[PDB]
Amino acid sequence: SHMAELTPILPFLFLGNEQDAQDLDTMQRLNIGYVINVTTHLPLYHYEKGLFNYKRLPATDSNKQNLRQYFEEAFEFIEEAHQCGKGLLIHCQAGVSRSATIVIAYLMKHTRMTMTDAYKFVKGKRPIISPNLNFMGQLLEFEEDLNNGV
Ligand SMILES: CCCc1scc2c1-c1nc(SCC(=O)C(C)(C)C)ncc1CC2
Repeated sequence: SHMAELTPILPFLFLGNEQDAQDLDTMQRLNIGYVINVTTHLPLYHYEKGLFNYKRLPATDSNKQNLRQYFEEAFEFIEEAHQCGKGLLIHCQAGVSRSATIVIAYLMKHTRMTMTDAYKFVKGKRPIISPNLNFMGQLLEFEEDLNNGV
């Protein structure tokens, strides 16, 4: 059986892959009440139990997928979890390329880290991250917009 690793990037912000997202017991142990599913094809796990608030960012792992368009919507959901003292899990698939992009963007905007420091911070807690040059380029443009206040 799979040992579910729900990585706490921040005490209320967790990152995982598709198999980590299927462990209901771990999610309730960690006081998680919000889930962001960054895939088009995965089910919203545990949906039928009425335990969590869900948000789907229907993105693919392609070199042309636009994730920047979903940043603000994801940040608003994370902020709602933060304000009510609940944890939020963001997940995609094995290499966590999609979900780690949104986590890093949140750290850049709301923790005021640089892109590099945010990546290193996430990488230290979640060692296995599949690179995506397209998403990396979007984070670099996101950093410049933040540094310019746009
Ligand atoms: C976000 C900046 C990534 C940077 S800045 C300098 C390096 C890297 C880096 N990142 C990765 S994985 C991270 C991603 O690509 C996302 C999360 C977008 C999916 N693999 C290898 C390297 C080599 C060195």
